[PDB]
Amino acid sequence: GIQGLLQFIKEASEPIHVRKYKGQVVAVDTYCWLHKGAIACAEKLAKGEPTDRYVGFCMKFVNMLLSHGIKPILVFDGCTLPSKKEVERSRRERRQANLLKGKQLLREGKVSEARECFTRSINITHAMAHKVIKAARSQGVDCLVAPYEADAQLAYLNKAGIVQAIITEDSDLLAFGCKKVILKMDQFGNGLEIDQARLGMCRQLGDVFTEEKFRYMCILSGCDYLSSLRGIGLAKACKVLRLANNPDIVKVIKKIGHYLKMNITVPEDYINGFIRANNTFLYQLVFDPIKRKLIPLNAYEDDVDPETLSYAGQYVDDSIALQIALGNKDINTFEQIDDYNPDTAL
DNA sequence: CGCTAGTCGACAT
DNA sequence: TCGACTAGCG
Ligand SMILES: [Mn+2]
Ligand SMILES: [Mn+2]
Ligand code: NA
Repeated sequence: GIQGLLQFIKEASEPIHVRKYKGQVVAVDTYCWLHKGAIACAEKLAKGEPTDRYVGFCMKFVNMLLSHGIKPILVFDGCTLPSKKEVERSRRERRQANLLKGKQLLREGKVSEARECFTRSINITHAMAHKVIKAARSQGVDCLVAPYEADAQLAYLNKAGIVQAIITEDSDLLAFGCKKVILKMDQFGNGLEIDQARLGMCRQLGDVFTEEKFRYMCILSGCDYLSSLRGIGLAKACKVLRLANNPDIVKVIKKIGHYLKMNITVPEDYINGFIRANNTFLYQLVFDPIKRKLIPLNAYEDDVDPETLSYAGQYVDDSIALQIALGNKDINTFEQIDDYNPDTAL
């Protein structure tokens, strides 16, 4: 996500407990519980030996929310975004490297250092995620699979009024424009809340509290979609948007050396990547739970051409998008691996 | 001070 | 995977 963003807007945060959302709906970035639950059984998972410790880990987090009168909607990552296939492969190479080197550290004798190797090789698969789906649906807990990144799907559920808060550990939710983000929640509900309107409490943030300017700031500092220019962090990027009274962000990026008084050369392909990064934060395909239709995160503006937004995900038939979101259709093989039906009893 | 890139812990015995 | 945390550099 946006590295250093949580310490950058710490004034907007407030330690809370999940009881303040009793009787309300809260969506969950379930891949954070999946990863932390897999750390306990990272050895068996890396060895291919059967294990299901992570499911019980994810369930007590769900049972904790159900004990406090909260309706959780579990959201899971779906297809890989087209602009991150090279990134996912390079991360897969590191998982295979720490796996092979981890098995060699066991051959050498050290296990305390091999433990740190197997835990960095954890690959949360869709089969592991579907195990949590069947375990949660057996407890009457709703489950949903995002068309692509769960980051965008969560941002839609919060901005549409379906949920009022989002439990996660990732800071991309703030850049996507969420209303209430709950970070660092333990097994007991002790968390740290960040609201969107409460971003004004950050003095160093300046007038970059509006969603459009704040989204531009997160991108210029570097994100999953576009690396930052060397020497451009969160503070200097925030200074650019403060010192720039120009609404056109394109001319501002070209003058990034004028606002900061630095010799910064802006390549021409960086502008295109920025536009691709902004359109991805804005128009990434999510799944409407009510209407059951593929929609962008935000409604298409009259200036953008939706035909040139393939990097934000391509459309499929709504009947296929429904089965993918229900976890019945495999993300890879597109074959029916389940037959869940929510009608016969979001 | 700000930014880069690296280290390291998470879980739970 | 994601963050917190720090030495090193402008
Ligand atoms: Mn993310
Ligand atoms: Mn994510
Ligand atoms: Na940066």
